[PDB]
Amino acid sequence: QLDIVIVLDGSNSIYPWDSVTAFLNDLLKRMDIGPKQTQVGIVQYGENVTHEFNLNKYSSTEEVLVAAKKIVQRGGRQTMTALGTDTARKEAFTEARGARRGVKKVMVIVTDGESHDNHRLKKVIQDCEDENIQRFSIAILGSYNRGNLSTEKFVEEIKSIASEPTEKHFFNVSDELALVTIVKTLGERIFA
Ligand SMILES: [Mg+2]
Repeated sequence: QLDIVIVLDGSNSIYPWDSVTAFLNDLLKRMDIGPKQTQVGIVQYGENVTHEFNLNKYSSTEEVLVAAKKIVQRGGRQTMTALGTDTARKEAFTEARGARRGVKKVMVIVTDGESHDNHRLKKVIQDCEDENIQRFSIAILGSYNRGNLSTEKFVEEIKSIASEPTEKHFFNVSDELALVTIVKTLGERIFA
């Protein structure tokens, strides 16, 4: 059984959002969701954080897909990935929000920018390590490539968020429309 929390960058740079909800749909529909099966919560972050829904809010896959399709982009000029990730760790993965005792914890972090808080990342990721939270991280290079931005540090930061081995837990996605192409591999790895 798996408790999976998706930590979704909602910043304005990500476009179109339909591509993100398509990714969520395609990923989640492959799961058997339920109190004795897989649970999913989703946290959206930008400049702040929102719990879109709790791990124990929904008891079927069909419910989660309907909820997923309805997540709206909250925007943000900046990217508080350390805040989003840390909020997933200490709020989303609590029994109060449906986390199940003794069940494995998996975080899937999806982002298209370097965080403002880079600084607190080392510590947040260390607490995740301490708490055995397996992390998959997905860097979307679309907005950066579209602004002729250097993606080197960006990719390094997101790689650094993923669990080792990096080549299993980190995904470099060129652009938003390409997000749906990783779903099979992402799913296979999460449920290895
Ligand atoms: Mg962004």
